[PDB]
Amino acid sequence: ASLTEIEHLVQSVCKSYRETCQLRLEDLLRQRSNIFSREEVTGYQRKSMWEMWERCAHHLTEAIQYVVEFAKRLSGFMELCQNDQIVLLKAGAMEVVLVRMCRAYNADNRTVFFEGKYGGMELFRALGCSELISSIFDFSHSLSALHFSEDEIALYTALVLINAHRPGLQEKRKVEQLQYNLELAFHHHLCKTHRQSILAKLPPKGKLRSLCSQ
Amino acid sequence: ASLTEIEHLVQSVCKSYRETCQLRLEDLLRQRSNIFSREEVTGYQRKSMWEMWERCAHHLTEAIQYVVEFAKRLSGFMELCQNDQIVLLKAGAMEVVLVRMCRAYNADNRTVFFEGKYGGMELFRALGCSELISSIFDFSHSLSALHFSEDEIALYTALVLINAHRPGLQEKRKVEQLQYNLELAFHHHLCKTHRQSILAKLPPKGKLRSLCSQHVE
Ligand SMILES: COc1nc2ccc([C@@](O)(c3cncn3C)C3CCN(C(C)=O)CC3)cc2c(Cl)c1Cc1ccc(-n2cccn2)cc1
Ligand SMILES: COc1nc2ccc([C@@](O)(c3cncn3C)C3CCN(C(C)=O)CC3)cc2c(Cl)c1Cc1ccc(-n2cccn2)cc1
Repeated sequence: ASLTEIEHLVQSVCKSYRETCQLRLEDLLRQRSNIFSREEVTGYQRKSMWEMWERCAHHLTEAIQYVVEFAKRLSGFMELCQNDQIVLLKAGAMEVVLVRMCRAYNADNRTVFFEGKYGGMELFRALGCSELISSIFDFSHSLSALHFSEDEIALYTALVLINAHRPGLQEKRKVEQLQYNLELAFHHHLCKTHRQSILAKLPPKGKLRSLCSQ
Repeated sequence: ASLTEIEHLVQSVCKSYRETCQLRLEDLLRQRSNIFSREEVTGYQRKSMWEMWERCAHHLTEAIQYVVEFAKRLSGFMELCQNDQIVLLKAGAMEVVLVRMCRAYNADNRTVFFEGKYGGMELFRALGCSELISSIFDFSHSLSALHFSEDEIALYTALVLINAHRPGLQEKRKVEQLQYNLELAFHHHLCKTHRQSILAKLPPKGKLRSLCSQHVE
């Protein structure tokens, strides 16, 4: 793996994400001044369980199909066999969406962007699982403290996705060195931007699997 | 700091540790087979409180001296001001020693290499510190479960020593610069040897410090 090749891999991943980031960051950052009123939050807390679970399920399905088109533009992901691709997505697509959701999180007032405005974890009271919504906020709070750049999110979520330890793979070691060159490109780019201080502040991926299982 | 330069950094840390590891790992596995007899274990249990904390203090001062030379061979450490070097050493050296003792530990029979042979925690009965000795054995048993390589230990102890969160540093940004590079060197090496799974199974931090507040006299 030549130096100029891993530097092209950084770019390749960084534009695959910018093309499939669903929402542009500058639109998320200028909308946090806009906040749900107390009357509007009431309207969400009054919604039934079914209606509230089904809205969020439609936003997850929408976000997951942006993650799929993010993997299908990764150089190397297309080359893997069709079974390994579905295995890597059916296990890593949900974890990528959670990492992507930190761009919509505003640590000032502890709110996330949802269906037009920014709102705290009061909106999702109708779901009946405050502890799951709470840990999603506390995880998003951790990623927001680092101020992750779009390129850092692009390379990180790629490593979340391309992991050669998922059960069910067949051409394992072909996913291994593909995972390695993404580790190479991620470690590479962090040096150029002097951002290697975030690696120790990165959550363990035991947490992400734990949240998705719930 | 390029990636090839932290490639240099990984090799330099694994070289300093090799030159300053006090006991060779292969000799510890060879000495692993020979174990204290009960007649010998009793001989230690009859020693004084003073006679037994005089030997360990000699071994702890001897082992700490190897940690100093380890740091003095890490380049980057030697170009810090001496006030920060001392501060890092008084807070770090004893905790490096606790991590290095995991190599002298045998999980098959909960024994450890001490003064010639292997012995259980009953060997240190004369100290009267049954929970400190038990906390150490509990700590080494968790580290031996990860099968630390001689290079994973080298990089982990380098991070244990180089911490910008120490009180008393004033050129603090100088330290975290060297600390951030050792973090990437640690991750970049765990990738090369397919060993990132040990990042999660590492002790929490504040766990070695809770193993060194246990130290009045
Ligand atoms: C804390 O709960 C939530 N937080 C969210 C934060 C941001 C966003 C987005 O802003 C966004 C930004 N980038 C990507 N996403 C998904 C949404 C973009 C689309 N959108 C438009 C355009 O209005 C709605 C808003 C959606 C959230 C949702 Cl649906 C939720 C709700 C939620 C419920 C359950 C889970 N779960 C169960 C198991 C594992 N996990 C996860 C989550
Ligand atoms: C369970 O207690 C101990 N375990 C030990 C395990 C191994 C070794 C070595 O094998 C070794 C290997 N690598 C490095 N070390 C230190 C010793 C090499 C030297 N040696 C030769 C050549 O015979 C004696 C053996 C020494 C131990 C000692 Cl002294 C002890 C005793 C001890 C008591 C208290 C503390 N404490 C107070 C505050 C924090 N902690 C620490 C310790």
